Amino acid sequence: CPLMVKVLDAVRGSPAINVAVHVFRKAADDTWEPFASGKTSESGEPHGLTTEEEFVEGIYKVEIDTKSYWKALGISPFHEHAEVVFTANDSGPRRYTIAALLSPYSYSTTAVVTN
Amino acid sequence: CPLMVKVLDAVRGSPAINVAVHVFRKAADDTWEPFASGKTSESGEPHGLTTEEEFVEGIYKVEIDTKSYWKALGISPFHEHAEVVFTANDSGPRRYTIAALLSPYSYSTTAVVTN
Amino acid sequence: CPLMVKVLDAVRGSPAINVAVHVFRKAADDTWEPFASGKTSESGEPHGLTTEEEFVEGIYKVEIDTKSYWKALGISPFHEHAEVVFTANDSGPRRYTIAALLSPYSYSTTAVVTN
Amino acid sequence: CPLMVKVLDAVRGSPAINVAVHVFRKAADDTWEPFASGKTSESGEPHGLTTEEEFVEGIYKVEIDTKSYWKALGISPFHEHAEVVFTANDSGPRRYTIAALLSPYSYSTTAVVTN
Ligand SMILES: O=C(O)c1ccc2nc(-c3cc(Cl)cc(Cl)c3)oc2c1
Ligand SMILES: O=C(O)c1ccc2nc(-c3cc(Cl)cc(Cl)c3)oc2c1
Repeated sequence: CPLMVKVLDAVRGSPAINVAVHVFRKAADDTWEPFASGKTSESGEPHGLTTEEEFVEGIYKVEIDTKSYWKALGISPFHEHAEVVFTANDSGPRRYTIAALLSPYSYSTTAVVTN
Repeated sequence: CPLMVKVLDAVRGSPAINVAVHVFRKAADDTWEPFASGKTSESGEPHGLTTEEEFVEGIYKVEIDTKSYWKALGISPFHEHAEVVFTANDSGPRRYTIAALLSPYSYSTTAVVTN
Repeated sequence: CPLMVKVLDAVRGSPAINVAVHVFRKAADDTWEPFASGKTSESGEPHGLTTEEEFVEGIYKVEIDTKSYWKALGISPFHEHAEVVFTANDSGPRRYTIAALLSPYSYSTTAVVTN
Repeated sequence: CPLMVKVLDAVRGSPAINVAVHVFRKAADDTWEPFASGKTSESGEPHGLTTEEEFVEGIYKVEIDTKSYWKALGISPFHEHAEVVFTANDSGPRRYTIAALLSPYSYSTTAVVTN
């Protein structure tokens, strides 16, 4: 998978399961077009978001529906969602993992980009 | 100030200075309307974003221009910006401090809500 | 204050109040000597840890008692404490702000060094 | 592996490779006894730290030699190392992953505890 998303829960100390993940790509007219989506599994990942042929250079947005996740756990959250906006750049072979660590009033995100 | 933003640089160990901060508020037609903007000072904060009378209930987005910040420092970062989307003043007026900690391939955000 | 500590709670969206902070300084015999201690106030900071004259060059450890904090809130957390070990004043006197953001199964720490 | 350590680099956007990881267990006399150690691989993990028979309940310390890692990259770091101190508790089957995300002036750590 050229693009992987991993969601972790800082309160329970576990992968964040059943979280909706939406991916968008910026079109030529500067609007967000739905690209891929899924629900995280027991591993905190929504497996199989895209393919190497589809995941071309461009500007992408990964939206994680954190509010629904915290509401399901009964914890009052601050954010409506967590969004990660980045440019995908070909510079030799690349694999992107967008990882997010969630708390009710905070989130962290990092990118792990490997050859 | 009912809405404060503090931006920190995890590489240099300093406030992130001269960073552009843009705030939007969601309109009834579900579009994002410009609400306020500023530039961080030597303390990593843009002083005087809004007022008590203007900062009404709503869904707000704070966009911190991290890409321009890292580029000005000679680093090609991963993210286009650090975003923070939240509902404000839904249980009465509060003071919100949005803090962001920046690295070239990661960022964290947290909210401190007082009153 | 040459050494400031700010503790934030990522679950409640507030400063972490009544948290014990212990500071040690490494002695010539490679053992940790007690240096200062305090309790965070309503702003999440223990006011007046040390002075310019006492805060000499050395290797310091700031231990934040996160386990007692979470237990007092009814949470059984993962960590015993949040630690921060650093060399201070090696390139002349500086002001250090050690910030920690806490969750039951995670914590982050950052330093802001000024002067 | 009942105990796994994963180290990520927030500056390069990759696993932190060739990082020394030291694990200690608190003995009955309240001193830190070396338990296991290794160097992170290309995946950011020092594979095979312990076994299920050896990894009993107790207080453990995971020390990550961050300073040597940043010095090898030529970046001035703040911390002498990153330390994670926690209690291992049997409450049905458990597998512990200690993850750390590194920056020169900041580190984050989380625990992912699975059945
Ligand atoms: O020194 C102050 O006044 C001050 C204020 C707000 C602050 N927010 C942080 C913070 C944010 C994140 Cl997302 C992660 C971590 Cl470790 C720290 O540090 C602050 C310090
Ligand atoms: O054990 C694994 O496979 C695995 C993978 C990706 C991971 N990303 C993290 C992580 C992310 C953020 Cl944004 C902050 C922190 Cl403290 C940690 O931990 C991971 C563990």
